Amino acid sequence: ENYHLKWDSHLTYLNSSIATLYKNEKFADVVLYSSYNSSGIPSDIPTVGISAHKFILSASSQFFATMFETAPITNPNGVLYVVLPPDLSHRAIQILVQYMYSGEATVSNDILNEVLRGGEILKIRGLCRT
Amino acid sequence: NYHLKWDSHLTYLNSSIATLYKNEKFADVVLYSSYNSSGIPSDIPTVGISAHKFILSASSQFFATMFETAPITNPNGVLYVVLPPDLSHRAIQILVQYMYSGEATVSNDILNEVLRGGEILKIRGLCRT
Amino acid sequence: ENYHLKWDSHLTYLNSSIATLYKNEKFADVVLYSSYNSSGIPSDIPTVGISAHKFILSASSQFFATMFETAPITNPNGVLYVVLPPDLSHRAIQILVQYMYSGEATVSNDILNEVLRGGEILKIRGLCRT
Amino acid sequence: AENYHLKWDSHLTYLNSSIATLYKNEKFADVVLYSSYNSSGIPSDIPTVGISAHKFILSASSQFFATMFETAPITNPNGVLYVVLPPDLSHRAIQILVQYMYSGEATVSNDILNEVLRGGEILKIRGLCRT
Amino acid sequence: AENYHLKWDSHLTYLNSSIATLYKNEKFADVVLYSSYNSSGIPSDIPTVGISAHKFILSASSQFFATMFETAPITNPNGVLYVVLPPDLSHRAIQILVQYMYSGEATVSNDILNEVLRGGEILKIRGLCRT
Amino acid sequence: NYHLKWDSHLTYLNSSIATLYKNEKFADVVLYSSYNSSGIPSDIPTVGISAHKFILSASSQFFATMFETAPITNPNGVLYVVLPPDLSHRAIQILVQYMYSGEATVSNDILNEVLRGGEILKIRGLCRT
Repeated sequence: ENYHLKWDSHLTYLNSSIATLYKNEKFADVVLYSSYNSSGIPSDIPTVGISAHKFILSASSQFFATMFETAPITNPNGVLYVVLPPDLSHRAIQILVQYMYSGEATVSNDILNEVLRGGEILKIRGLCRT
Repeated sequence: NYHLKWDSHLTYLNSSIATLYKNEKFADVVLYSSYNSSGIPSDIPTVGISAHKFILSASSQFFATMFETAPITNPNGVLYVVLPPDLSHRAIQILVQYMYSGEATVSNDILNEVLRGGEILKIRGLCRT
Repeated sequence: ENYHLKWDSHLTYLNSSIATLYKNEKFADVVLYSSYNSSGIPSDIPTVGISAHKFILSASSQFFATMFETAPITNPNGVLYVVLPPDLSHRAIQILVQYMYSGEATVSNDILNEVLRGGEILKIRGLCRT
Repeated sequence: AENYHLKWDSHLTYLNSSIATLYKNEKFADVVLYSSYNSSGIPSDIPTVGISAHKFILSASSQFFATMFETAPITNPNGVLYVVLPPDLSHRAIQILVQYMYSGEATVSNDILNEVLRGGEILKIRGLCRT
Repeated sequence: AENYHLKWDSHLTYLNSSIATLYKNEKFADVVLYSSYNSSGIPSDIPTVGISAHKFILSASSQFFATMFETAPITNPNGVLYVVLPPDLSHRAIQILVQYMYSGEATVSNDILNEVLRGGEILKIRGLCRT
Repeated sequence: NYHLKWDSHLTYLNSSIATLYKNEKFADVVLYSSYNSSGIPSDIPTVGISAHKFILSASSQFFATMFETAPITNPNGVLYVVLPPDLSHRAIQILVQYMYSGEATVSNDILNEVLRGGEILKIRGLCRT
């Protein structure tokens, strides 16, 4: 009494499509701000806001998940701005976002030591001890 | 320099997007049907189906161009998309199931409605190219 | 003692102010994008949807009323965005709105069949076939 | 080459009937009215309760509110406007004037009529105020 | 185990100083005050200069705003909230009244004095309102 | 020319700010611990702590710069702040109580986490400059 609409290639077009959101940023709702506080206040008063998508963050990081679930919700259809621990440089946050969007990132020899710590504190899957 | 990766990103991501269909978290669009609310009685219009912009954009060329040509430039607001009358509320929900999980079991009676709607909205995998 | 007050010319002034309302656009809180997709839009410049007001829509369209009163997720305050079926062009929706505001629109015969269909789609009083 | 007046006879009656439903309902309200109560000869300002109203009706039915909402611009879609009405206006008088602009008819107790009529003169409401 | 007690007695001084500086830097402001008038009904200057203020001081000083924010029929989560005060307060008077709540002191010309006192009375502002 | 006085301004005001320590009324920023790096088995133990922007900018050189440097270009958004790894939920509440009310009593075991946080957050009376 039923037919079945299979589609083998769904996941593959989903993979290619999502990966662009690391680059075209369309439908972004989360803006991540760095707090490294490197070399004085006046250099980056308009701090560069990293664009991100809530669902990716919740999927890849437990810390973002428990946040978006239990956090006090104020604007359900407006942007959220989040500013990350001062231990994390802006390039580190960019690498982490890339890794959360591709699952596969390259990192300079002088940023790996920090990205691992960021992932551990952000409980990003693939970077947690847990 | 170092290359950082882990074994299985797509499995967890696919599992997450799978539930996103039913946990309805983070929705950004609302889908309504002009199709007959049981006909004359007007009793039961499609109250609305909440969805996610990035999925309908990724898997439907109609919805993608809709979201590109119809910008919600305000700081806040949810897109109330009213679809053509071809799409009964059953058809809309099944097609959204398909745009999420890449699969949909379909009852025989609505086959000619869903196979139609998929081409109407050009959902990849349903639409004939 | 109990007392009574009334205004005779209330109705005419009110309705005439309403007629001008969509022209001056004051207090508009709905935007009706028109996805007519004529011959295939290559994601060109935005269609510039029509401004409208919720109270008049819901007082005229039996469908817009339900859409506005019970949307599963809603914008709490301020402008709201609707995009209409591909059946209805920007000109038709523009005429179809003026009709709901003023009760009459000098529709052209050449698009009469699109306006007449559109009324049933939005179940607009005066046009709805029921 | 030809045109037609697509028209409805009962639009005016249906619409007026669908607007008189508003003030008795919170639907689509976009302004909230307050006042110094004048509850006991000396206003009681603590217990004030906002009265939801609609810009599109106040602006047409009274001139004071029109220039208010005109010259107090809406700088954000998410902005909600509250109006602190003059102290001479009690909540009940404001309660009725909120009806008067919608229903076009009101019945009042004589003990407030002399403050409600003055309120009409202040807010420059059609029918009540001179022009 | 020890329940050691922290303090620095100059804290409240710095808190007050920061609030006083808040008055003129206007950062983190979330509520904007307008003054109702027909004066701006002419092409020369239609849009009123909306005064910025902070929610927490208004409720801290004025119980009228305290209620206006504690309970209201509708509200916004995070967007700035706009209020227009009665026509009895000119822009100078409302600015002075904001200063008084913000810092507890002010200076007024005698031609400003009466209007400021009356407006503060209606706004239930501590130190001006009599009861 | 004339002058206004309100001698009870501060005392009334101070009481009306201590109260804000308890309730979200007028809250502007949310502080989240990140302390699980300490080895805690939990997934996430914390739920965002509510705070008011202007107060933290008053007491903290770290926050006072931060809320200035975070643009919040969207006027209808709100700010979530992830505090450093070293600061637990318990310790931050003591730090905020100190920030909001000028006094806090801290257990000897958390003493070296509240005091440590003070320099990490450059909160005056705990920071060394």
